[PDB]
Amino acid sequence: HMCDAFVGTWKLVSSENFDDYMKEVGVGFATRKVAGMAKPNMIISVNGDVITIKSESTKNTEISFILGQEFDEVTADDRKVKSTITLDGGVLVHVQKWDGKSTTIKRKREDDKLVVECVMKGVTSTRVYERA
Ligand SMILES: O=C(O)[C@H]1CCCN1C(=O)Nc1sc2c(c1-c1nc(C3CC3)no1)CCCC2
Repeated sequence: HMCDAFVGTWKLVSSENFDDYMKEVGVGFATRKVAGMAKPNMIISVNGDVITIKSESTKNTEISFILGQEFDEVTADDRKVKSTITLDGGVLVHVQKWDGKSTTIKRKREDDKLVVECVMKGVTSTRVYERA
């Protein structure tokens, strides 16, 4: 019953500061513009200890992982990162490390929304998803 409140299909309904977050991460102009237009669906499922998070839009990406166990991830902007995802007080905390840099993506349930907060140095972006 780990992560039950996260499981399902979620659709993006609002975004703030995502371009600036992508700039900070180092995403190039064309990818920022196309990514910024996307209205992804996020599909979260659990089977045993394995959590799967898919992002589907007009790129489709998927990660599967066990909490606390590092994995290699190729991100939507083609960074090759080492990722670890943990549950901290009900919040899924995803840390990505690459080339001496680090970014953290937090996913939390708030009312009927799933809120995704992305942070790189001083820059925070907030993305809000609702059930599909
Ligand atoms: O899951 C979320 O809400 C947030 C969590 C952080 C990533 N993220 C996205 O939505 N990333 C998305 S969605 C999408 C693209 C990217 C994309 N991210 C980045 C770098 C910032 C990582 N570069 O492209 C490009 C093409 C198709 C649609």
